[PDB]
Amino acid sequence: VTFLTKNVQINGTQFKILLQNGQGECALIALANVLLISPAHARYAQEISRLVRGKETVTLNELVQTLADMGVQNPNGTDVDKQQLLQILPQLYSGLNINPEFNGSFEDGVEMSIFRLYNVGIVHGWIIDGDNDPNSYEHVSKYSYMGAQKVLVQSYEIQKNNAQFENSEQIQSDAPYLKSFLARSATQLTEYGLTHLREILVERSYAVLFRNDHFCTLYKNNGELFTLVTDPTYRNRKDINWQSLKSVNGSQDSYYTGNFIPT
Amino acid sequence: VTFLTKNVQINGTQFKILLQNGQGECALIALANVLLISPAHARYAQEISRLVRGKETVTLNELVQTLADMGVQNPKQQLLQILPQLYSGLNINPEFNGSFEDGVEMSIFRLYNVGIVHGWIIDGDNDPNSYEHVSKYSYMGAQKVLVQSYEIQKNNAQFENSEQIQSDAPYLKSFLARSATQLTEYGLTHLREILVERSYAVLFRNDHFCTLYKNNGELFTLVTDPTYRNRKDINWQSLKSVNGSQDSYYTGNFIPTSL
Repeated sequence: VTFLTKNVQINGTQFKILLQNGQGECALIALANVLLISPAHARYAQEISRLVRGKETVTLNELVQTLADMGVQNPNGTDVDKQQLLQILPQLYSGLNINPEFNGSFEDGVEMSIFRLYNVGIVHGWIIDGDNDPNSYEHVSKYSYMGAQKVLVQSYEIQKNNAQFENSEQIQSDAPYLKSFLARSATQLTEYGLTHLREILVERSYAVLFRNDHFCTLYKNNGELFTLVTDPTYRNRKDINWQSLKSVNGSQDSYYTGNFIPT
Repeated sequence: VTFLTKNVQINGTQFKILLQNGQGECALIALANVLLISPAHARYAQEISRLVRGKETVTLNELVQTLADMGVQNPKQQLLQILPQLYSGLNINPEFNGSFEDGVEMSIFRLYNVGIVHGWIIDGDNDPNSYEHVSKYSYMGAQKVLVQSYEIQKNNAQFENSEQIQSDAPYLKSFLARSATQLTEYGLTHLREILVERSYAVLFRNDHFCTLYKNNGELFTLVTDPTYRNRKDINWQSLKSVNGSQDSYYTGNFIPTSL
């Protein structure tokens, strides 16, 4: 229930974006913000633009969903989907189904299809590099985040409470490599993954990024990555619009204005 | 499985410690290093010191285990079966109130009289609603709930705790998103308040372990990265900031390396 808007300026142009409340940005908000700000989507996003225009903050989840649902019935990929989006779109606020694979894809799921419906890219950099330990790579690259968490809980249960698991050999084989990978990828972005994001995002294009159990709007400017600042802490700071994404550990990074000048 | 050793100097005393290999620091290495360097343990630590003394790197997991097992017969050779569980740390389960769930691995810590701590702690006065949902969970219990929530959404699955699962999950997700590096502002304060001056403990953070020490009221972690094997002047990293932006390396007698 309920999102503040924020007046922002990006490369000269005025916009209103949606802010997350305190608990972490959802995929639904990141998708909405891409649609709100991405020039390539301007035509398709008239209704969501108008929704937020009249609203010195405050748009509700239900309004945002009705809106997006209307938009999606008119998608232009010619998907025959009825207003059935009303059942689905709320799941993007939750995000609990959205499941990154350690090879850089996401598990195919309804949310991925929603991102396709709106022609909004969705990416992540939580990716094991096969040029590091190849023994790790073979064990881990085939897993998703949920798949991994499942194995790890299972492994703990085997020890703690005993196994009733059919694939216990596989659980016990893979759990150590999964645990080690988690330990080397604490912020759910690897060096290799960062170089992947930088490659795969086209110049002057927007996508939704999964990182740290939440989402954000990512943008590539002059070959450098930036994430949109949706933290309501900065609602009154128009000059705080972007955070650069130049390093995994954030040591080379800082806030930037709408025109990609350091704040 | 080949842990390198490193010659270090802590507060003027020479030691050899064990370094990480390709795979993040395990609780077994962190435990071993407390046994190697901590004055309180030095009478108990003869066999482990002896093991590492002339090995210029290459201490294997099996020799370390065998040794620790010999040591543990001292304030039962099921230790051999259990100690290797410390290498991957799969059953070491921090609770979001700062404890760990009790279990065989925690009993190993008590056997060796080595403290184990973490700072992945939710601050109840900051957010009482969230606290009421999250504080009661362990990491593994949270992972279970999140995996259950996924299966509820993807597969319309049925669980016994469903109202509870679905009630707590969004708070657990939120907490995880706001504590990316498994240390909170409040937990950092907690570590600093609880660790006694000149005491060592093993710290859980980011699915791995390290040796934590307190010098003059300030926290430091032992640098076990093999990239700094040839750097006797890089021994400790300060732990003053959750995001690391205030931290730096220190010599073994707590002088900034940069200086």
